[PDB]
Amino acid sequence: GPRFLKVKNWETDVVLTDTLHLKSTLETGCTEHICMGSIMLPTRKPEDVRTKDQLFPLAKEFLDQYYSSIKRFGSKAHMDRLEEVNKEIESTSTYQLKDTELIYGAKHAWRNASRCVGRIQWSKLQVFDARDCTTAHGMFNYICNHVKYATNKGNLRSAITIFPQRTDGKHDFRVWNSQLIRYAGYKQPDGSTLGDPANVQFTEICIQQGWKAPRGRFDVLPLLLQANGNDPELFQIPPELVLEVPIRHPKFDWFKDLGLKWYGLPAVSNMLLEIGGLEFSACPFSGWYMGTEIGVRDYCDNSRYNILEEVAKKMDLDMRKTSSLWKDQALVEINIAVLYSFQSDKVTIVDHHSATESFIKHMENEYRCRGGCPADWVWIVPPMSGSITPVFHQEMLNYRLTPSFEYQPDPWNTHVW
Amino acid sequence: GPRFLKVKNWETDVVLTDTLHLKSTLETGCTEHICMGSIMLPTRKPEDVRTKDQLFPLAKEFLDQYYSSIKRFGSKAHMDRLEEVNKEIESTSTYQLKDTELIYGAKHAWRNASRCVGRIQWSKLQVFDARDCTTAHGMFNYICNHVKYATNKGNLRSAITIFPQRTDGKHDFRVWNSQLIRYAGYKQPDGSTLGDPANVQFTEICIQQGWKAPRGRFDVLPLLLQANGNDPELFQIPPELVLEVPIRHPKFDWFKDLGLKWYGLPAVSNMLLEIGGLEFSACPFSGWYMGTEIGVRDYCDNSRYNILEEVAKKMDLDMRKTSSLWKDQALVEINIAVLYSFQSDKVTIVDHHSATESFIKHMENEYRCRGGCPADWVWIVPPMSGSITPVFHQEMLNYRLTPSFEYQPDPWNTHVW
Ligand code: HEM
Ligand code: HEM
Ligand SMILES: C[C@H](O)[C@H](O)[C@H]1CNc2nc(N)[nH]c(=O)c2N1
Ligand SMILES: C[C@H](O)[C@H](O)[C@H]1CNc2nc(N)[nH]c(=O)c2N1
Ligand SMILES: [Zn+2]
Repeated sequence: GPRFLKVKNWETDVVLTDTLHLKSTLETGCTEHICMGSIMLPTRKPEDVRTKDQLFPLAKEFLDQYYSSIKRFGSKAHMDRLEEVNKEIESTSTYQLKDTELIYGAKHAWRNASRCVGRIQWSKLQVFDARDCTTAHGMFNYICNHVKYATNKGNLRSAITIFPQRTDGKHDFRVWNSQLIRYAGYKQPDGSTLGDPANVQFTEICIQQGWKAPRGRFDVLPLLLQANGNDPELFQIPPELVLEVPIRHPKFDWFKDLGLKWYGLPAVSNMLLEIGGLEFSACPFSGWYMGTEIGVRDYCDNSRYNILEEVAKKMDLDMRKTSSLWKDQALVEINIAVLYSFQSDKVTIVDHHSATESFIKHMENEYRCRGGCPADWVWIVPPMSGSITPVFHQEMLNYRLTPSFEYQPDPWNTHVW
Repeated sequence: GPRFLKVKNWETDVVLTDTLHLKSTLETGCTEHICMGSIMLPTRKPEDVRTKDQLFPLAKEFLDQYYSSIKRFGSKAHMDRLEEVNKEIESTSTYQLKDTELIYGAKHAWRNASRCVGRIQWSKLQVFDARDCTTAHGMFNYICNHVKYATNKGNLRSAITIFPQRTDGKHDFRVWNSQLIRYAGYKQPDGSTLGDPANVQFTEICIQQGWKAPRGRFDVLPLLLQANGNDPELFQIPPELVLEVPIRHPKFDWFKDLGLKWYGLPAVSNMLLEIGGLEFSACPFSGWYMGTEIGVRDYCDNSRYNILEEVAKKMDLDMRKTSSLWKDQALVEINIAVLYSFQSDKVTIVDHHSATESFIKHMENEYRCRGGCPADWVWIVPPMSGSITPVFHQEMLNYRLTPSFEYQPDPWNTHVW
């Protein structure tokens, strides 16, 4: 309250002192009188994007941070690089990051992702430099290697692939897909929706672009890639590269008849990675699933597959009134299966209990070595059984540190010719 | 973003415009660069409490609000009351609220409780004026009537009992208990803890004050009441007034052997109610339980009864690794029983599904008639199955409106003689 902020865990009484929040460079969207802590989404006006004049301050901020990290703040190399980048900016209206800085930048962007519970792994990130890429077909190749390297035959590995930074002319690179691997969604005029409802619009775009949709329940969508600002091009991901897992239950043999399956590689590909002021509008990244993402959100959200109803009658659950908590029951079994299935097929996965416990272990390490750890409680607490996971009882300070990942508008909303 | 704030429901796409946040008078604890949205707890320095000079502005703020509510802002009655209260304050260094203002004040304090999911009922509040009370025995009688009126033989009714306001000498009134009805907690030097661990310290205080503890698992604690600032006095609540419910399962007949029971009346009694600047440090209030409060928090929290383990072996659940989600399974059954039991015993209760659905219906009504509804997502989303309740997907603006309920320090931490 007075000087430095404290966070307490109401299950263990542990109190931690936070000093890192003072490093905040971005705004939370909150004010002294309002809290937007549960708000999902808290170009430009002058130029189409950032400006050469405002770039160097942001570059200096990162470099200074960078050289401090390696304990060489104010050294020749540090002072030299600074002048060096100052020159590049004046000359070209931008600058290129060294390989080592790009790696530090990406890892720390992950370390600063307040909404990610899997941050105990932030330092094992494998960075793939795709800054020399120039065409969509080029992007496709870099993405295929990512998936193959990341999937690693079920023994998942964290990785991110960074494409060319945004500029002032050559346009930018974008993976139009929200995730590298996702299923299509079809809406019959019958009101019903075959597949993922969250992907209906994107699917419609793929079909208008020539995609010959198979009209199935679990049809993997084709990559829609944009390079150097040109029209996006369709690419089928090599099915041989897409590791999938059929969902069965370790007790209910009737579960398999639901005909459920999910892909093992979660790869977010619509976010923007910012480092030293440079904007990488194409930086697909991936780690591994936490069971609830699939069992709860993907399968049970009313707006998603919404299979609770279907899974309810199968169990013969009392669906007269919610008081029977049939929904709650159907929910647990679905998540037991998802975890059981992945673990049988030897595909990397983590249950919400081990995941949250690890995040807690991470928070403490960070408070000890870094003086804090920005965390978004609303995103960190699992979408089920929140109360019985260690993070529900953990107070969390949320703030924006840089480098960082950010949201960006969907490209099809402003693409031409 | 630009002018007025918007909130969107990501499950229905519904977007609501919030204008009520501009009515914020208190601070959230958040800044443009930090979010304390998950912080539990975000006297005085000069005087022991508030001051006569700062009281009239706060009184005027409330009265103005009050007369606006009844559509008579700026009328004779309004202007007269204002001058009238201005006089009382100068003369006595405080003022007395009219009955009608106290009622409006208490109902709106509830309407403004951002952390309460049961707010669709805010207008049916029954206010019991206990401002003439002067002694602890007097408090005991007012509390017994509250419980009896509130319990209503299982057909619960919302109510609050307001004791004398804080002053500058005659000291203040406090119900030392966190809740009117709660169970004791005993800590054997064997490390084990019989009863509610959250009540161990309070229990120890009751015993030092003369309470002859029965040393049982579900021993209702004696009321510890403080009046006019005197030492607190012990009172046994009439067992005949304490409605209890034995916990059984509608399917698992072995559940009853766990020997579980809980009380049907949840009554918070350690909060402070502030209206027009007046502070009521003793205002026990009550409504009815939402199943999860008991089934999840009271029974399953590691720091509470923590009966998951015990309930695990009974079910013969696979407790080799959390991946089996045995905890999650034990959790659902426990909550099915709690709800089943209360509904069998005809004691009012609400499941998290109907509760959250009603809160959503309430938010929309408020946005329509009041222009908004402050809500604390972190408290509104249930401690289990969050994702499948409508509120998980509902963005919520949090802000502090007055009148309101506030936290206060525990009295035993500063009581003398
Ligand atoms: C190693 C395994 C990892 C696990 C288990 C993990 C887990 C999670 C979970 C459960 C979420 C919630 C996503 C949602 O609800 O939509 C999340 C969010 C996020 N994770 Fe991690 N993560 C991992 C790897 C990664 C990697 C490789 C990066 C980047 C280097 C990263 C960046 C983020 C970001 C930025 C978000 C926010 C996404 C958004 O706001 O849409 N994560 N993560
Ligand atoms: C009519 C039935 C009601 C229901 C179902 C209901 C439900 C809830 C729930 C589930 C919580 C969470 C408590 C916790 O997790 O500790 C809560 C908090 C709260 N409710 Fe309500 N409530 C009701 C009546 C009342 C009444 C009568 C008042 C006052 C007039 C009120 C004031 C509050 C306040 C101030 C909190 C916050 C308590 C704290 O921060 O410790 N509620 N309520
Ligand atoms: C740390 C965190 O704020 C704390 O555990 C909160 C979370 N949400 C809650 N929500 C409700 N209804 N009740 C609580 O006691 C809590 N505890
Ligand atoms: C409205 C609210 O912010 C939204 O539903 C949030 C809540 N918490 C979440 N948490 C995670 N991990 N992922 C999500 O998509 C969400 N959705
Ligand atoms: Zn906030």
